[PDB]
Amino acid sequence: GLYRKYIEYPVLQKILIGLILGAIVGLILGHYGYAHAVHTYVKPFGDLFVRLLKMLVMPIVFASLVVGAASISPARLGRVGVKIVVYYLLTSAFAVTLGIIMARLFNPPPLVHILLDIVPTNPFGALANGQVLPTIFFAIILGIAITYLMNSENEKVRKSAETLLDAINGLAEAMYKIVNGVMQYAPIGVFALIAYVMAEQGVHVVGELAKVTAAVYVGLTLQILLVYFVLLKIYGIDPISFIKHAKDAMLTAFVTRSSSGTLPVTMRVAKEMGISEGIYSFTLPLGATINMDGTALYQGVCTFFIANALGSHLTVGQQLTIVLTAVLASIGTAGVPGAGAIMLAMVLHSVGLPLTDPNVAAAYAMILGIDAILDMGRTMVNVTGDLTGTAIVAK
Repeated sequence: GLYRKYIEYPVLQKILIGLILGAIVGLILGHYGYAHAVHTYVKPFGDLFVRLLKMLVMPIVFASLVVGAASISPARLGRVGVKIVVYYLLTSAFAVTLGIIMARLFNPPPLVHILLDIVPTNPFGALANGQVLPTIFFAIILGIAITYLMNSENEKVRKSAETLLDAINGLAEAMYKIVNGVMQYAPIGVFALIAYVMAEQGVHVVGELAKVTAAVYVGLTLQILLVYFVLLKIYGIDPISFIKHAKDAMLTAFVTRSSSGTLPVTMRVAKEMGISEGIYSFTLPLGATINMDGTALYQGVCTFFIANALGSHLTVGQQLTIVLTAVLASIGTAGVPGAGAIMLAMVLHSVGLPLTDPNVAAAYAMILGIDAILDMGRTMVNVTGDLTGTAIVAK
């Protein structure tokens, strides 16, 4: 009987309630100790929530995009596709610079093979692995191809092509339903996921990591205010009215680390925003993973912090390449929870700073201990930027 009441409670309110209690609970153990106990008996629940969010990304990014690409004419897709990718590149070019500026203000493979990897040598192999970006390419290519079949004069081809789209569309609908199911468990997951971090971050609240959080989070505010809002004003969409509609998406996106997990509610927001279907149904699932604004800002500051942690000095040009390559090296894969920590890992690997070195591990471990809330904000801009991009693309 109680379970029925729990589910009937609005999901977003549960999401916030779990967050507040978890942070309060975690900070209590920060002073009472038992940081090991929470990491043992509480964190696994958070890990399960993270695992669930990671699961959603691959089926959604494939099935949703195939439906989205195949649901509109290829000509319109090209117009929208070019517009949306250009939008992210501009904003990411802003986020990458914005993070570098905030990094110093607070002071806490070649290009081609990266591009060639957009074309999977085995589409099934791409799906089997977590290679989100090439899976997007195959999805759109498959989606566009289906439309050409649906217009084919051959009756058998049209019927067979239609059935394939329906099967994939059913998968896309099912995953959205699974997302709603996951969101019901999110309040339990979020509470545990934030309780652990706030337990062993209960100390150092005003340390260097605090400035790292300040550099990022205030960086997010500027990202929203100085990039999204200005862009919305330039295109004639009242940012205040827009963000009012996006309140549900931002909060669900903010607390739930995954942009994909908040995708169905993000689509719901777009519908209420008046954006024509077939534009938000495609850009948003793409945006959940292709968006680079949050990760670039995250790496701009966090990477700078690591450099100082090892007593190194990064000139602006050198730092620009480090963060820019990380962004380029992960044009996708931005929808998984805790992307920054995972994405920062290879940045250290790319440089001669393997995790084997205790100093690198120690400095990185400190970042990992804070990634829980640092990445929480990251999804806020990531799921706000794609909302902006969807709005701007919709004109």
